[PDB]
Amino acid sequence: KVFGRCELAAAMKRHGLDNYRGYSLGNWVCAAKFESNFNTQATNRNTDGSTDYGILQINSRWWCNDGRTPGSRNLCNIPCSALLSSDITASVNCAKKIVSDGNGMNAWVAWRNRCKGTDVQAWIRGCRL
Repeated sequence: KVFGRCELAAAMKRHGLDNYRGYSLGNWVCAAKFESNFNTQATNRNTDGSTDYGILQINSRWWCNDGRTPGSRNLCNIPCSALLSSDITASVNCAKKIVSDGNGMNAWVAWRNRCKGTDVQAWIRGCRL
């Protein structure tokens, strides 16, 4: 499923997305924009034969079980398949874990690269919020 921008911001706020750990909604929407471009089914495989799933592209090495990842842990305690649904719950609950694992939002390479130190409030633009 592909979320329109405001519907996703919407969904995130609802899951207590904004200012969570001092990260404003804007940061989250931006992260998802450049991680998966709002597609819940997005997947990227990594050389180390690990995989990134969902809207926030969580890694199978440490966060979810996709089986196939050699030296893997399942810190969120869920099948990587869970992260590919239409409801955001699973991705947001996991993200919450990852965000406070000692690197803030730096965990997301795309956020880091494309959202960090930018006017993120733009991502919440014309949003009935």
